[PDB]
Amino acid sequence: KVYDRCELARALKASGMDGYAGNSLPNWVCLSKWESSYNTQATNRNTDGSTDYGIFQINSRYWCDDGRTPGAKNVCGIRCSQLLTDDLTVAIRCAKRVVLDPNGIGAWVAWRLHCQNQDLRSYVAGCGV
Ligand SMILES: CC(=O)N[C@H]1[C@H](O[C@H]2C[C@@H](C(=O)NCCS(=O)(=O)O)N[C@@H]2CO)O[C@H](CO)[C@@H](OS(=O)(=O)O)[C@@H]1O
Repeated sequence: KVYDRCELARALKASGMDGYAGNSLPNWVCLSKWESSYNTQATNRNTDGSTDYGIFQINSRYWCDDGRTPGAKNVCGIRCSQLLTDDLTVAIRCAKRVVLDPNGIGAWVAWRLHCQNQDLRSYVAGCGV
């Protein structure tokens, strides 16, 4: 599904992402925007054999199993295909596990590049959340 920015802002706020491990909502909307353009079916293969999956572009080397990644760990305990559904439940549960690591939200390249140190007001503007 391709989410509308406010539509996504409301689903994330409903699922407890606002303030999760100290990451305010706008951080989460900004990274989804730059990482997948809000598309849950986004896939991106990497030079190394892994693939990025979903709205948060979660990587198959460490978090999910796609059956074709060399030395994969599957920390979230899921098939990567579950990260591609219109229903964000599993993606959110795994994004939540990813930010508990020491690198926090800096695990996301697109957050580091387009959101870190920015004015993210605009990503939740007009959502009434
Ligand atoms: C969310 C998540 O899975 N984050 C992980 C991040 O995943 C990236 C790769 C990038 C990708 O686009 N890489 C480009 C490489 S290539 O295409 O040039 O091959 N798109 C994904 C999201 O930003 O990869 C790591 C290792 O570099 C991990 O850090 S870590 O140190 O925990 O493991 C983080 O776990």
